Amino acid sequence: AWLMLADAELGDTTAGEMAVQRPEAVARLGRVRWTQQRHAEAAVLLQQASDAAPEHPGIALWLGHALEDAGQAEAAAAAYTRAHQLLPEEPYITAQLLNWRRRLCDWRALDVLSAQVRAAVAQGVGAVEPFAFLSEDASAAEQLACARTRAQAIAASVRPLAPTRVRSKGPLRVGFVSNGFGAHPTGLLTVALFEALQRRQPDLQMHLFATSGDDGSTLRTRLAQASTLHDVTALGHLATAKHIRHHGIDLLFDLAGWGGGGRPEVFALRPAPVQVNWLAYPGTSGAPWMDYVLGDAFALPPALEPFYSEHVLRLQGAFQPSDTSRVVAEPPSRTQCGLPEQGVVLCCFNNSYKLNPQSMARMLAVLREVPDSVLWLLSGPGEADARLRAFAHAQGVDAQRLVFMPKLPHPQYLARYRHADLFLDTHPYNAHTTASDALWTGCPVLTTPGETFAARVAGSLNHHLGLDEMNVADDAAFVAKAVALASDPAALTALHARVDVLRRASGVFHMDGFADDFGALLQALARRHGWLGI
Ligand SMILES: O=c1ccn([C@@H]2O[C@H](COP(=O)(O)OP(=O)(O)O)[C@@H](O)[C@H]2O)c(=O)[nH]1
Repeated sequence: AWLMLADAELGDTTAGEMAVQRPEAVARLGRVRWTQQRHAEAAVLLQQASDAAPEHPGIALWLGHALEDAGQAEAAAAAYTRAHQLLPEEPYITAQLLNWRRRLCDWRALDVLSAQVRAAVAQGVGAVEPFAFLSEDASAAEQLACARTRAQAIAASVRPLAPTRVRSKGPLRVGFVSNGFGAHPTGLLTVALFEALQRRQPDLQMHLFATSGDDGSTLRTRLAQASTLHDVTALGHLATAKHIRHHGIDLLFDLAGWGGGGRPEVFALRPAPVQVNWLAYPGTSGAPWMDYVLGDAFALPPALEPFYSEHVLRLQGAFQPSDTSRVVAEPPSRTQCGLPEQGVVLCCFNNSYKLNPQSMARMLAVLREVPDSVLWLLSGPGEADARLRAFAHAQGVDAQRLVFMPKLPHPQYLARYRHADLFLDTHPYNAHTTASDALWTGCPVLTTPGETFAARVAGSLNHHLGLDEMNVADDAAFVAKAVALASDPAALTALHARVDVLRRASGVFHMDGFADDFGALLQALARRHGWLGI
């Protein structure tokens, strides 16, 4: 009865709860709490309402969100797998179920869910998440469709600020928006670049628009003093847009992209004359408000340009910068790392959702064919590790040859690579920041460059480093090269010594050179839009 009132408030938080004071009510109150970040409670409420209606998908989905946001991953799963049974044709639910299964390495009916979602993307319905879709075996064409759809909806609900232009007066003001400034891939990849730019391109005024508070990391601090860092974490999308506009940013970069907060509306409001997509979301934004994408000759080749909605820009070398100031400490012994003191250590520290059936089979094939080797993986959420040991076994490999490392603070995690002999990349979503973490350490990465940007990032690093032999043609060749390198320790040792040379000889880790190319690109870009210099 009085219920319909409560709902509308979502679009007054406490005025709503006031209404819910009166079931599909236990559920609504539960949803109120979930809005109030009080996840623990919201899960208790929805858990109740779900027992009172174990066949009401509206409630099962809502309970799932709460359980997830309350850190109860495994249980949250069953919640979505249930909201799926009770409403098999709703793609929105299928999309979410699929994404959570991947993260847990639950591959039951994987191909069928994947098909439904890709199909949903093609019908333009289902509102599937672009970042989540990167884990699917979809082509660059499918990805573009997925992105546009999300972009066009956002574009519809927003009225752009008053139009402006690049100054033509200079200094040029370049802005960067991210939720990752410090102890997150984004900050980790750009610190050395910003420090280099501050020192080598004083003419270029760097502005960082952080949508996350200070986390106490050295990275956040370094970024803060290597640019003008604005903490706009508390502003809404409009205020944030007006704030960037208030600073007269000429070239604005989206370092959040789809997924990871991102604040998509902030960019839709077009607060800056020129907006660039770079280094955050490894795909096309497919958005009307995004002018350019910054890739490179390898990861974003001509044959791929058609799928990018924005105009393609390329840097001379690889598109990805890196923190070249990181000292790689010594890890604990192999034993203290749960690793056999003898034998070849093959590793893949990628996020669990990048660990699909195909990639896992690939890695296991190497173990099965090379005795005494082990697979060092990054421990996943829920019971992912358990499912993986199981799969390994079902694949003919002693499940005990898989060693799982817990997520560690960057410095400590970085040091673990010294025990690695070869990094095995995943497909179709490569290791990106993880790929360069390994290379920086001196650990070679083996990859199978695909046909989508996200499936060619590790390849771009290898290419630009000079290690083209590590960019093989397919799974068969992938297993071959691994087994070859694994079987002959003289070769492995030779490959490590070779990476160490190319590392120092190649531009890939020369941030001073990157700062110049990048700066040169920013000025040319500005001049193309009216800037005259000074
Ligand atoms: O034990 C670990 C494992 C990973 N990472 C970092 O976690 C982030 C991984 O993010 P993600 O997998 O999302 O990024 P990508 O590989 O796609 O660039 C990277 O900064 C890794 O350096 C870490 O600090 N400790």
